[PDB]
Amino acid sequence: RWRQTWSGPGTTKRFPETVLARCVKYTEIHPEMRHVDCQSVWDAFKGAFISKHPCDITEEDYQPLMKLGTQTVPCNKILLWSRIKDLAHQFTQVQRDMFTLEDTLLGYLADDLTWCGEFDTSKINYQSCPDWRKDCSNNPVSVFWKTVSRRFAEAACDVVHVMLDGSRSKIFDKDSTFGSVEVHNLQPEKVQTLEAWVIHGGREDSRDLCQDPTIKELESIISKRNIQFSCKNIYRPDKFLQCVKNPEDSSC
Ligand SMILES: O=c1c2ncn3c2ncn1[C@@H]1O[C@H](COP(=O)(O)OP(=O)(O)OCC2O[C@@H]3[C@H](O)C2O)[C@@H](O)[C@H]1O
Repeated sequence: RWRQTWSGPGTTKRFPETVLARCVKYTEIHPEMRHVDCQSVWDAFKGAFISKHPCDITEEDYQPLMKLGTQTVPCNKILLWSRIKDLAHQFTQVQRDMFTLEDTLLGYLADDLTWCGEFDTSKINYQSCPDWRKDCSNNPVSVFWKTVSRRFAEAACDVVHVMLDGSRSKIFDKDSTFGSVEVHNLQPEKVQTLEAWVIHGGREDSRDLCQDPTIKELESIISKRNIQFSCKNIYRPDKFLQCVKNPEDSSC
């Protein structure tokens, strides 16, 4: 108890109750998910990781949950993001111009949560969970997000948008979920353009970050997939959000 088994934070307190509650809330608000049996969803979620070694999780483990979580998303209004989720969420909340993964049942259920079990016992581990870096990448949380992010990217069509954090050292990071999963799962048959919005943090007079080497890398990767690339700087994210809320404004 002075040393834990794994290097990462343990399962979020009251995990089962939280997931169940989020599912009830989601299905009450969103009419197309109004029929989903939230007990069945919890049962499937549990089944993915309980009694399993938390370094031996596979995408197959989550297939029952994926099935129950089946959901149509407007394919042309998807917003992806990397390392900038708060702005992405504040943006979509104004008038639902776009949808992030957290606007789907499954993304909503898991957002900000951590979970894992133990091999050959049905107990949730509230003490520690595997860290992706130090322990193992095939852990319940990591495998969940890769699985759901892949399916989300596969559903996209027309123009897909991505918000990137321009204050980061690597504005586009090939090791992120966006860069390692979503970019490679957009379907060129369906997706016309990927448009990146590079969000400035250098506050109030800055460079053209669409010329950043990592952005040029992203452009190259997506161009070679037969998808067009566009990029825009958002210099003042505060002004941006205000203009979204009230486009009837002088600077907007
Ligand atoms: O929606 C989430 C999400 N919500 C919560 N999380 C998500 N990860 C990926 N996604 C999807 O991938 C990207 C973001 O992942 P990232 O590039 O690793 O950013 P990031 O590096 O900010 O993501 C950190 C992060 O936070 C958890 C997940 O455990 C994880 O790796 C988005 O486009 C989403 O569609």
